[PDB]
Amino acid sequence: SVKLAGNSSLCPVSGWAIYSKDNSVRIGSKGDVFVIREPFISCSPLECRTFFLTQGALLNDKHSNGTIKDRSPYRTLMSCPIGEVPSPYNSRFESVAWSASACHDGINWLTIGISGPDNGAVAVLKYNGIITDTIKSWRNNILRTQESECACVNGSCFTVMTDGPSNGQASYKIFRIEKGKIVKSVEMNAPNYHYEECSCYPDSSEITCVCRDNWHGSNRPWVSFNQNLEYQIGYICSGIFGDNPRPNDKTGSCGPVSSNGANGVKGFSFKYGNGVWIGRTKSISSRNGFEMIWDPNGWTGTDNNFSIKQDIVGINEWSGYSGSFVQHPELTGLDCIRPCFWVELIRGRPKENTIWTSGSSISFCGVNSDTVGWSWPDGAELPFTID
Amino acid sequence: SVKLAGNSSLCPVSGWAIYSKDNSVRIGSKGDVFVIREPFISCSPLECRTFFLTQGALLNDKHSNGTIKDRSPYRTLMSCPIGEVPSPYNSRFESVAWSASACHDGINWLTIGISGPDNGAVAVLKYNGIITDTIKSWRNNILRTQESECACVNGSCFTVMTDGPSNGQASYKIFRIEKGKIVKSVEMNAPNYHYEECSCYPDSSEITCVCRDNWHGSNRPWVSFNQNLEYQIGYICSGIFGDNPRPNDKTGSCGPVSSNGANGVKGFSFKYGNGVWIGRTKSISSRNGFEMIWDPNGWTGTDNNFSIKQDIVGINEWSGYSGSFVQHPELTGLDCIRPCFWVELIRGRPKENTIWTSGSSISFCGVNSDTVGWSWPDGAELPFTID
Amino acid sequence: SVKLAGNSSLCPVSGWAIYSKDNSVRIGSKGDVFVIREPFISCSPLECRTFFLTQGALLNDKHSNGTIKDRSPYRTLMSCPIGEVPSPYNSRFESVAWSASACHDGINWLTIGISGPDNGAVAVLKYNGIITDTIKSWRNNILRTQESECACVNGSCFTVMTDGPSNGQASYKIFRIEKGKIVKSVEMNAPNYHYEECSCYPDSSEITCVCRDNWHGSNRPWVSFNQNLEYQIGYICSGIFGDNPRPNDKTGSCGPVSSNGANGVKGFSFKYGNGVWIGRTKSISSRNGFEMIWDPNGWTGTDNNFSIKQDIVGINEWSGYSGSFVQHPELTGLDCIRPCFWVELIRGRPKENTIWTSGSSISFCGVNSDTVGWSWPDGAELPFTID
Amino acid sequence: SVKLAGNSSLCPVSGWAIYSKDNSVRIGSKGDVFVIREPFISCSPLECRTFFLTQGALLNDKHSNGTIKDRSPYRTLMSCPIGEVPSPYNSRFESVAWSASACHDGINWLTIGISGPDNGAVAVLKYNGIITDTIKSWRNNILRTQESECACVNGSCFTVMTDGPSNGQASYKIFRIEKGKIVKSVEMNAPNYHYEECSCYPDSSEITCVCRDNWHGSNRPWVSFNQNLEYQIGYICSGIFGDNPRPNDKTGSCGPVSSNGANGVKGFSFKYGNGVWIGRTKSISSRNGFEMIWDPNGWTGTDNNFSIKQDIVGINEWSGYSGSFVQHPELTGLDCIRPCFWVELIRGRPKENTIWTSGSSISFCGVNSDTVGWSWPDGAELPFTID
Ligand SMILES: *[C@@H]1O[C@H](CO)[C@@H](O[C@@H]2O[C@H](CO)[C@@H](O[C@@H]3O[C@H](CO)[C@@H](O)[C@H](O[C@H]4O[C@H](CO)[C@@H](O)[C@H](O)[C@@H]4O)[C@@H]3O)[C@H](O)[C@H]2NC(C)=O)[C@H](O)[C@H]1NC(C)=O
Ligand SMILES: *[C@@H]1O[C@H](CO)[C@@H](O[C@@H]2O[C@H](CO)[C@@H](O[C@@H]3O[C@H](CO)[C@@H](O)[C@H](O[C@H]4O[C@H](CO)[C@@H](O)[C@H](O)[C@@H]4O)[C@@H]3O)[C@H](O)[C@H]2NC(C)=O)[C@H](O)[C@H]1NC(C)=O
Ligand SMILES: CCC(CC)O[C@@H]1C=C(C(=O)O)C[C@H](N)[C@H]1NC(C)=O
Ligand SMILES: CCC(CC)O[C@@H]1C=C(C(=O)O)C[C@H](N)[C@H]1NC(C)=O
Ligand SMILES: CCC(CC)O[C@@H]1C=C(C(=O)O)C[C@H](N)[C@H]1NC(C)=O
Ligand SMILES: CCC(CC)O[C@@H]1C=C(C(=O)O)C[C@H](N)[C@H]1NC(C)=O
Ligand SMILES: *[C@@H]1O[C@H](CO)[C@@H](O)[C@H](O)[C@H]1NC(C)=O
Ligand SMILES: *[C@@H]1O[C@H](CO)[C@@H](O)[C@H](O)[C@H]1NC(C)=O
Ligand SMILES: *[C@@H]1O[C@H](CO)[C@@H](O)[C@H](O)[C@H]1NC(C)=O
Ligand SMILES: *[C@@H]1O[C@H](CO)[C@@H](O)[C@H](O)[C@H]1NC(C)=O
Ligand SMILES: *[C@@H]1O[C@H](CO)[C@@H](O)[C@H](O)[C@H]1NC(C)=O
Ligand SMILES: *[C@@H]1O[C@H](CO)[C@@H](O)[C@H](O)[C@H]1NC(C)=O
Ligand SMILES: *[C@@H]1O[C@H](CO)[C@@H](O)[C@H](O)[C@H]1NC(C)=O
Ligand SMILES: *[C@@H]1O[C@H](CO)[C@@H](O)[C@H](O)[C@H]1NC(C)=O
Ligand SMILES: [Ca+2]
Ligand SMILES: [Ca+2]
Ligand SMILES: [Ca+2]
Ligand SMILES: [Ca+2]
Ligand SMILES: [Ca+2]
Ligand SMILES: [Ca+2]
Ligand SMILES: [Ca+2]
Ligand SMILES: [Ca+2]
Ligand SMILES: [Ca+2]
Repeated sequence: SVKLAGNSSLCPVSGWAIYSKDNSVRIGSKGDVFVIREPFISCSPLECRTFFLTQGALLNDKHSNGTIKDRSPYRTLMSCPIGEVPSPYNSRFESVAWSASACHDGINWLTIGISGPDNGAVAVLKYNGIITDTIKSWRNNILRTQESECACVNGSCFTVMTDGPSNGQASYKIFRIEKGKIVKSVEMNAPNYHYEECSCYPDSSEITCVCRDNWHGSNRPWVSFNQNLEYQIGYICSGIFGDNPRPNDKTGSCGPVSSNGANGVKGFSFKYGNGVWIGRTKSISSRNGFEMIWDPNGWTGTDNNFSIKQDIVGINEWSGYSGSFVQHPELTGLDCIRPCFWVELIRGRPKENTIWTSGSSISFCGVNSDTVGWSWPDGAELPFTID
Repeated sequence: SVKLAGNSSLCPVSGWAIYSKDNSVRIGSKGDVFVIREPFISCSPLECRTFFLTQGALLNDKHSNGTIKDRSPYRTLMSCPIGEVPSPYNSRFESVAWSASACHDGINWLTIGISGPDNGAVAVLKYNGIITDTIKSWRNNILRTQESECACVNGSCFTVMTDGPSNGQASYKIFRIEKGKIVKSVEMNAPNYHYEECSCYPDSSEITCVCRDNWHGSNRPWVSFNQNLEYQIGYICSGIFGDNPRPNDKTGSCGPVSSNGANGVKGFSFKYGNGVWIGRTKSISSRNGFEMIWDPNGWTGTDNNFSIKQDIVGINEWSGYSGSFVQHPELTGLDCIRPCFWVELIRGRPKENTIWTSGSSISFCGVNSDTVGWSWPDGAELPFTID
Repeated sequence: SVKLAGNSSLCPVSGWAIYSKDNSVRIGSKGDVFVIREPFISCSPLECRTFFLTQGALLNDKHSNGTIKDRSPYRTLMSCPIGEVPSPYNSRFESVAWSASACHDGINWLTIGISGPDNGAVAVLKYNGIITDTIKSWRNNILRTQESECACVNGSCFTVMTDGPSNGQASYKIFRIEKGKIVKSVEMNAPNYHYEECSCYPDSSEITCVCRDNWHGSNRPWVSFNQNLEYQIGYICSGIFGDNPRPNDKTGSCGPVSSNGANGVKGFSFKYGNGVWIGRTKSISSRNGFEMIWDPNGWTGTDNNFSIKQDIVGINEWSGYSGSFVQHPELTGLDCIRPCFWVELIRGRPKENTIWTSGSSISFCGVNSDTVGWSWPDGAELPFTID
Repeated sequence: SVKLAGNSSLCPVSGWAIYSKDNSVRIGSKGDVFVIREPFISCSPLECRTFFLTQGALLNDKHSNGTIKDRSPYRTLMSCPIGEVPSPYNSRFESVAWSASACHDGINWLTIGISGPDNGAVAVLKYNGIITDTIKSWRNNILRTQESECACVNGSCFTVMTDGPSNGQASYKIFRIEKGKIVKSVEMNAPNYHYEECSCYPDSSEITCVCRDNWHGSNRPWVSFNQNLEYQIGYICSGIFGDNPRPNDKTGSCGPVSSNGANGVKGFSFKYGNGVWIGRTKSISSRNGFEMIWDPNGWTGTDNNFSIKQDIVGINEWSGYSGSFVQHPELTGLDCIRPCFWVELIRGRPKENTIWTSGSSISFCGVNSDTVGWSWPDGAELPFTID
């Protein structure tokens, strides 16, 4: 076993090839499948796994009642091989958690699981399944983290956590973790910024995170930093707004776009020079549809012009959270870090007449060969027998 | 790990010994078993696996509704150990696909999964579960492939794909793939020929494929080629017609036999000099029964005489697709490549009054010791509780 | 990996310690558990597994209907770790079979599975899951075998098969198998003897089998042989009759005991000099209860006196088949071959008012430390919801 | 593989971080989950496992009827990865048992499973799944053991067993076990003491056990011993009484506290010099709630003052058994033995109107970083559909 270098650049990509689809909700109609949300993908040098937050209950069972609720003592972080349904019969237990992150440094898995009360939550860090550290809420207001993979470079892994209001100024910290131990942290000096649920990836020995402004921005905030946690911050400038909800496309801003800025959804983007690959819902008002857009000057430019659009989920179909994940050369044999992404397909409450809320997933990887747009939706027929 | 040589000849065989039976549909009446079709077997130097195209749903669940449908965003290629039922709890995810192929080169698994719209489908190639290449539809008319194992020789794997009409002249291409990367391809110059769903096997460093003419041939077309993709084409001459539907046996043709030539079923045959082992349905008009026939001059001779017939499935029982698979000396310890075959036993629509369509499987391997004919049918009692 | 020596003697034992219990029928009431019969245990140098003949159906499902039937194309030999329920989710597929045997030579598993028509059945032999040989019925009357583990000595494995009437003189053959290949066989010259379902074990480089006389013997026939298949035959002389049905205990015979001699049940015994450990039902008329009896001169003596009796299953509880299995020094680290045994607990038809027949299992190993008698019955409550 | 040294001291700890939660009962409402009680955790140098005593039945099935019953022939010791639900599809079979213990010596698993009649029960010892020894009841009155992990030091493992009345003076023995073989035992000379269900852990090459006085003590008895079984005995002196039921906290005793002394619950404590970490229910009269208390002089001091209290389960929630388990440096890479604990959350009879009784589990590990109290209850809604 050797630790991931993380020193190569992102692979340039022209399109996205479908990588996985689990059909979790369809199968859970009869099969024993966990009620889950906040799924994400992360890979080791050997395999890729789907991580997810269970509700400690199964689909089509009475205990799925009220699962629109975000935090409870019953939620646990678990994982299974990519593309398989999250079942009690194929899932590895990771941590007790209602907010989480995970990543592999080349040697072992790091998992971060936050549980406990809203006014004093504690993140439990595990390395190879052994508790190695903890960090407790510093603002006493729902300590929370990525809900996607952390990023590793030369034996160090990095994540971002938030503590404070979800509708106003909060506090944001970056962490450097080695063998499950926090070796350094810094609080971001980001007045008037809002960071939630960051999607972080490694690129040329540094980390880039694209996050969610739940306070007053319909474009996405970003933070980038080196291994010493020296950071820069900003917002994606493109007039192709990335959050949901959001305004119709027009002239963007390199600061938070106030129009339709409140609320949001976890998302991601990949930076290539001044350009950006943007993943976003198709609807401006609800979590419906999904598309990938290549905007060659969208990181720093404010116009609403773009070069490529690829359909992922039809506008009449439910989507939800999305996040980045990468495949290192140690896994692929390539000379660059390959960008991939996943999409959570949320079914149930609040928009559908069920007693439960749960999601399935799809994932794609970036390639330079031919690709095609389509719609790969959840496909479940609601309501269920339980309702 | 070492590459399969694929340079020895096919083992001569006098009969077929039963190798596996999964009873998938019988078990799916209660258990959690995928709705599937287009199953096939492929082996590594260590194990044999059953691959299959799920419908992203389980038997006896409402989501099995309308699974007579061939192509959808929900279909996925998965695999499980041979003889086991295809379940969410024992199946490995391979690819998102409504048409597929797979094979092992001695080092890693190659999988090919085609998804996307009918007018621009994309084949995604994976090597050891990592995307290594893609190929997009070139005729914009349902890019499709074998639905059985590809064939590997000295580190190169080979497959055939079709694009264009299924009821007239189409386009057929042969591919050479190394470590999941397409290194060469050629379009077959085959006017008045039709190739669908090829069953390909290695033999003395070259590849032989026996396929399905869905246009105007009740005998089977074949294509053989060396590692450089230098090919030959023809039709099996035997008056023992191999396709379904077909006419009663009589004088055959070395070209397409037009009588009952439209439509068909995936099948296979093994060539031994001028002779051929033919696997076929027992019924000339429907997918019922199965039998193996040895015809000592059937590859090139047009008479309807044969030497050996072995019963596999009774004529009053449902059958379906069939395909070849081989076991290499690297797996068996033999000095030749052993021929085996599988049969898909289709239940449900359109011939049965259910809301669903699904199949189970049986498989056999060629031996020179004593064997016996019998009937090993699906055995499920329809309809089910869901209907 | 090294082949088992099989050259040491049986470990002397004073009693039997419970080793496993699967509770299959109890669990199958809700869980997905195969309908099975004819289970048996066999061990490798690393683990012990339960082999069994499925009916290609699950408990409490309609396809369990009529499973009193012995032979069908749907029956398959499968295996799982000892003590676990036989489920589609934890069972390895072995062979298509309605009669079977299996054993490990120290290097790989040998399995023997008989399927096909009653008038021409074929035994398929597999070594490490690869077909290595076949043997076809020679009397055209239900070729059949042990339904328990074969016996291995220095790289050779041995079994017994029967072909012919089950109610009169039949034909019995011994086989020597190396790496799945039959290298020698001999037909036993046994006029007026009847051998069915032999329980065979290795002891001092030779094989001893205790079997079932279904024709006209209420005591058990035996056959012993060396690696060259030079054999001796006889019947257990003890007045403690071992079969079921049988007469009340009295003066025995070294030939077949005609009284209540027709019919029978698979059983076993362990020979120690002139002494014998006898496992048998508690009832003389039905498959109820089970007990182990140490009879210090019972192999050759005809009296009905014994020294030790240990209860295994209460007389008011269902039992069924029983068989021997051994643990070699290569597995245990002992300087002798340890004797163990299993008992099949049959539930359902014909004695119970259900539509199905299925069994669970218990097993015990011989020790020289303290033990105790008790009753470890199936424990299921019949009928089931399916009936 | 190398033997665990067990020669380092316990890691000092300031609080407890949550390690696992299985949600077994919630999931068993639909999924196939064993009815269990008496769960416990034990680790090897590679992984941690949950052991448990099944009732040979699944939740929400009719065979769960009457599972308040403690001892039957159907109960089995099985294990699964920590945090996973105990299911037939993910559980390893260990032994037939209605009382049990297990631990890993660094090389292999030792399991101890007691079954048989109340008047002559037999403990079966297995090393790497092979029977290595047995010990039979010496008082003919329910031979019984820890219901938690045994303790290993330098290749020797240690446990405590009890035989005799559970409501008066009984007999208590300490055992030293090497490779599954009992090499030494001693009967504790403990007049007026009562020992049940000991929680034992290694510390500086010696063993410390904290147990349950079911006769006449509301504080917990303890026994400590070296590898030669030279022992000391006493009771925890703290006025913070550890058993359930118990009186309100007040002046304690270094002998058995008679007030509310009859009956009790399995529990644990960790000794640090004169101090003690006490785990106990929150209710003084029933198995409700759970908390960890640090009492700096509680081992030898009788006052009712303490320094730290951490909530684990709310007082309005069901708890049950609790036990210690440790993680050795060979597993963690630390320079000390890390203390952890588990809690059984019992649902059903006798306090709830169901036909069944079963439990789920949570576990925590000691750390010196920040922690938080909360409530992590079972969370199931009773009754179930079966009742
Ligand atoms: C998922 O959760 C939902 C929400 O809880 C749940 O729907 C609810 O079911 C309960 C129980 O049937 C309903 O509660 C009843 O409401 C009526 C008025 O509509 C009251 O009169 C009832 O109270 C009477 O009866 C009680 C019990 O005998 C007495 O204790 C009480 O004093 C009264 O006599 C009772 O409260 C509730 O109305 C619904 N809510 C909604 C929005 O439908 C649903 O059943 C859950 N689904 C599953 C599968 O668990
Ligand atoms: C397990 O198998 C058993 C045995 O087959 C099965 O019990 C049987 O169920 C069938 C179907 O209900 C019964 O068959 C009927 O018998 C009656 C006389 O009792 C006949 O009148 C019926 O025939 C009429 O209806 C048919 C269908 O419409 C017509 O085709 C026919 O011409 C007549 O009009 C019919 O044959 C049978 O009586 C029972 N047998 C016993 C012994 O109970 C059971 O249902 C199976 N269980 C499961 C779970 O599958
Ligand atoms: C508490 C702030 C946070 C970010 C805005 O809220 C989230 C919004 C979510 C959503 O918009 O779907 C669901 C989340 N599981 C949640 N996180 C937690 C810890 O509750
Ligand atoms: C589209 C042409 C093709 C070959 C004739 O049709 C097939 C016939 C099939 C059939 O005759 O059963 C079902 C197939 N799954 C299918 N392949 C795809 C891709 O839909
Ligand atoms: C056919 C002869 C044979 C031995 C008497 O009958 C058996 C009796 C059995 C029994 O007495 O329970 C059930 C068996 N599964 C069976 N074997 C086969 C192959 O059918
Ligand atoms: C027989 C004495 C013993 C300890 C007091 O009783 C126990 C109390 C238990 C309890 O208080 O919950 C349940 C146990 N499973 C049990 N142990 C056995 C073996 O039946
Ligand atoms: C990337 O990391 C590897 C491994 O340490 C190193 O050998 C290599 O020089 C680095 N590549 C570049 C371009 O710096
Ligand atoms: C087949 O390939 C093997 C491995 O390269 C080689 O050793 C052998 O000579 C070849 N056999 C023939 C007949 O060419
Ligand atoms: C099957 O599909 C048809 C067409 O939509 C629908 O009417 C019917 O309700 C479906 N059946 C089930 C059981 O869902
Ligand atoms: C097999 O492939 C290797 C690598 O390309 C090549 O060197 C060798 O000649 C090939 N063997 C044969 C028999 O063609
Ligand atoms: C048993 O077999 C072993 C392994 O071959 C051999 O070394 C040994 O001598 C044999 N033991 C006896 C008692 O013959
Ligand atoms: C503990 O045991 C290890 C392994 O034998 C040994 O190296 C070490 O010296 C011991 N530690 C102490 C403090 O005795
Ligand atoms: C539970 O056991 C009692 C006593 O035998 C019995 O009356 C009742 O029917 C059982 N309940 C179920 C659901 O089996
Ligand atoms: C550990 O056990 C070994 C083998 O018995 C022994 O030689 C050694 O002295 C022991 N170590 C300690 C620290 O006692
Ligand atoms: Ca926003
Ligand atoms: Ca732009
Ligand atoms: Ca089920
Ligand atoms: Ca045709
Ligand atoms: Ca011919
Ligand atoms: Ca008889
Ligand atoms: Ca005698
Ligand atoms: Ca007490
Ligand atoms: Ca104190």
